[PDB]
Amino acid sequence: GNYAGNFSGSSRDICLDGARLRAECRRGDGGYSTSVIDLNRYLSNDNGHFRWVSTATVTVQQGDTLRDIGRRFDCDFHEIARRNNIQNEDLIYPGQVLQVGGNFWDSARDVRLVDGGKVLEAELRYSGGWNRSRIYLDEHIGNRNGELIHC
Ligand SMILES: CC(=O)N[C@@H]1[C@@H](O)[C@H](O[C@@H]2O[C@H](CO)[C@@H](O[C@@H]3O[C@H](CO)[C@@H](O[C@@H]4O[C@H](CO)[C@@H](O)[C@H](O)[C@H]4NC(C)=O)[C@H](O)[C@H]3NC(C)=O)[C@H](O)[C@H]2NC(C)=O)[C@@H](CO)O[C@H]1O
Repeated sequence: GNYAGNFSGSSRDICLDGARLRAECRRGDGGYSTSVIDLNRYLSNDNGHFRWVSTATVTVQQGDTLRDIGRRFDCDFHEIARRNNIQNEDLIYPGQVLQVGGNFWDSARDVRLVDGGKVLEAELRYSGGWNRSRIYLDEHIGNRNGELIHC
């Protein structure tokens, strides 16, 4: 079915201010706002590929594996491991607090909007070089009463 975001139908002059997405957004009342959303909070660089992963923490439960958590959050468990300085990817412990999500900007270059502001593209660092990647921002960026929000 539809994307959940669809900000682009109700927004114009879509711009990037570094990792921050800015637009003139329509408000319920016929007026306009200028709103910004920090895309570095919502997009990860998943070994060379844009992935929607919200900056968050996850507490390990008994029986979890890094693969399962990888699957639950859609991301390379190898990077979860490095980012959280995990000595052995097969050893995690209940109550362990793992940082996940965001942070694409730190390993991106040539970042720009294409397709009338609907698509973000970048060269993203991977284990072996730089990969060109694009992501449809309407998937998860929405306009609620003139504010850009993740949904
Ligand atoms: C990348 C990936 O996903 N790899 C998978 C492997 O992880 C998985 O093997 C299983 O992995 C889990 C999670 O690490 C593991 O469970 C952990 O096991 C250790 C014991 O070795 C427990 O350690 C103890 O914890 C308690 C407190 O919580 C301490 O008091 C105690 O001292 C610790 N013991 C030691 C020796 O230090 C962890 O608590 C426990 N963690 C969780 C989250 O339950 C399983 O034992 C692994 N299972 C097997 C069969 O090896 C592998 C197979 O499932 O699959 C890979 O894909």
